[PDB]
Amino acid sequence: MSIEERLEALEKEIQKMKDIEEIKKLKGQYFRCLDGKFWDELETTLSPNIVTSYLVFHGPKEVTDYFKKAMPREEISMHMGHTPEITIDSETTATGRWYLEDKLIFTEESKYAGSGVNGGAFYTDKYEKVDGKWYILETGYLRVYEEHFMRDPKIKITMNMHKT
Amino acid sequence: MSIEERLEALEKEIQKMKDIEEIKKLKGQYFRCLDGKFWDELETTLSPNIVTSYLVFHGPKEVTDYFKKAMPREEISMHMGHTPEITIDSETTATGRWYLEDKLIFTEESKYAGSGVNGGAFYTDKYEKVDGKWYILETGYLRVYEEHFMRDPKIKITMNMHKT
Amino acid sequence: MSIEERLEALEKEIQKMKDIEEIKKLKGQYFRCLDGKFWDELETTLSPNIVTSYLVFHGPKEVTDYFKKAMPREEISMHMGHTPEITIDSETTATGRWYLEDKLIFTEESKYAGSGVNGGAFYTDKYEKVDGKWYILETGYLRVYEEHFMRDPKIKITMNMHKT
Ligand SMILES: [Co+2]
Ligand code: NA
Repeated sequence: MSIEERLEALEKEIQKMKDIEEIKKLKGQYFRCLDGKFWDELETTLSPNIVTSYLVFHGPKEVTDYFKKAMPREEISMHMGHTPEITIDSETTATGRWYLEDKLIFTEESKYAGSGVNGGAFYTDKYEKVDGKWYILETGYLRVYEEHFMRDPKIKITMNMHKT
Repeated sequence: MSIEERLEALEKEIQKMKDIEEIKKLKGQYFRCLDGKFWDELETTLSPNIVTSYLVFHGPKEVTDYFKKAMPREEISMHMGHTPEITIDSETTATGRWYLEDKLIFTEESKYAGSGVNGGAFYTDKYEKVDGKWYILETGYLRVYEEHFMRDPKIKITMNMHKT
Repeated sequence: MSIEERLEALEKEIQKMKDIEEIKKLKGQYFRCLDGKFWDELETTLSPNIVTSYLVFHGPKEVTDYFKKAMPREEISMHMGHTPEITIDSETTATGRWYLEDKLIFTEESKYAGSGVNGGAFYTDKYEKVDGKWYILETGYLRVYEEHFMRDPKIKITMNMHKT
């Protein structure tokens, strides 16, 4: 192989590994902003082209506006992603598998106060690169399991970033 | 350093980082297929040379056949890997540390219906590259802890991919 | 762009991706040694320049000596890191976000026997590279939540690496 061919071949491989890293970083930011309810920053993770259902939502603002109502202050959520499988499909598209464990806790001001939900899911994300930045375009999952229960009322929540 | 030496040095580094990525991806696939009970695909994660104990099992089919019996429909499992430490030992061999949290739930058709098991473990995997693809060759762990208990019978399992 | 400029540009990118990988590996080692109470090896994760508060501790030994007393044999801990966001700030400095789930169990010899603590946190680490190796320089977190409770006394801990 030529000098220029080998540099070209290396340059495309480094770009692919940068894309993989940026997508993993994007997903980390997504989960942090979702659970932190940092809605302004979470909006920046979502493709401008995002359309979601689920009555559909068009664009990052409508989607993030929905999350703001579906995930109020009174719900502590943890969406914990494990062992990704990222595939770069083209220079502007990618697919990513993430193994989720999810926990929901409903605090005393919730209509569902005392409730807990635990689950797991195999998520498949689609990403796209718009104007040189990777975004989440769509998401879907296969539910592994989900459980609903009333939390032991003797559990003391001593810290909560969403409280007053 | 020469032009060709620098290209050679870069080419081996990119290969190493591709191998690391492929091994992390392999492990993600492994856990997904194990917990999903997708046994045909899980078999593809295991080296053709795999021998396991545990009375030994030889080859991917015997090993995956054992998992099929040891992890029936009635057991929801989550094997959740965290913070890997991957070391590429040679061009065809690698070692990987994974911090596991494991959960087992026994559903109502199990002989052990109502039982839960939680634990943690420091796993060390060995991988090998056979005919240009990375596989899991062997695994072992140090148990951090394990706990056994009867689940609160008021917990409603509302979703379960293994059910009818 | 020149041949030498393109090799130089590739060489700095590969170094950055090696640094990212080394830092993720460092963090894995950190959590494993912390939860394993492998204090000699955990000391090696900490920058020689580390100063901590928390009355301050100076250096890896003082810091690791504190952990040895604050995390006795009788406390099973799991510090489970998820979905990192690593940024290399310069050739010798970096920042890393890690989403933590933490669990603490107090075994029967603890003064707090039967107690459990669960939580989550958004950690931000600072790392530095001293004499060609990455270390943890400082850490801080935003607590997502924390809960305290008495464990169901019918839970049997069947395995525990910290026991006799
Ligand atoms: Co986890
Ligand atoms: Na968990």
